[PDB]
Amino acid sequence: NHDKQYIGHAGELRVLSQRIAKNATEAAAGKGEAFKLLKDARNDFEKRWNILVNGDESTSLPPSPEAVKPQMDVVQQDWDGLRKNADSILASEQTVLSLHQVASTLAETIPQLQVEYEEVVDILLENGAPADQVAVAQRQSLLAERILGSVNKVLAGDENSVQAADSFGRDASLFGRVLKGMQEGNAAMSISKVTNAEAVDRLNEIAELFEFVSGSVDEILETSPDLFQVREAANNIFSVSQTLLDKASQLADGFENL
Repeated sequence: NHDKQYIGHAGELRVLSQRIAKNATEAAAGKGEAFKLLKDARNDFEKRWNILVNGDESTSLPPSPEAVKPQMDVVQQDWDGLRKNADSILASEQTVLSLHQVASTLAETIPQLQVEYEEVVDILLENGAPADQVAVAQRQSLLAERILGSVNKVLAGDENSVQAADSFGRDASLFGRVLKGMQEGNAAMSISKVTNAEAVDRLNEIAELFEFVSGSVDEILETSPDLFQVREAANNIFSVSQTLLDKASQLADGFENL
């Protein structure tokens, strides 16, 4: 029978749109499995949609008549928006992955960079130093923690993700400035050079650790707006799919009416 094919394939397009929305909102959170499950769901949706519009050769299903053209006229308008913004998500797979990976790397480097600075502070207290140097080392210890929190704020896909990315970049710039002003002798902001030897060795370790932070600033700055766009596209997919569920229900009930 042929009508059963139309009705069942519309009822399955329902679940297809639902799973497309679910996989999109999962992949927006940096889960590489949903990134491919979404492609599978999108391809299945396109297959069923094409065999509902053009007709299936395997089952010899005739093309849909003109009596369903008005209904079928709207679902495509809700699929054109679902498919395209889906491709975008796919087109930004690896990029969105890179962030979610490199952030997960920073999440382990910034703490040890931070606490090490703490032990620098203590050194400058157990060896004697002006209060300015101790306070500046404390400012660095807290700037590192703010950088870590900024990385966490970037992994949300919100309007504050790009703000926290630029904040991360500028805080890392300030961190490098103060770090090399403490390691060497500069005249920028009255940055006194550290005289202690153990403190200087720990600062060398801190600089070798901050290497991986000062190199990933450009990557995060260049890739975080793409993550925000992926999150916005996922929200759009969810809304348009919730509407397309009702549209396809109306389509299937119009099929059952005939």
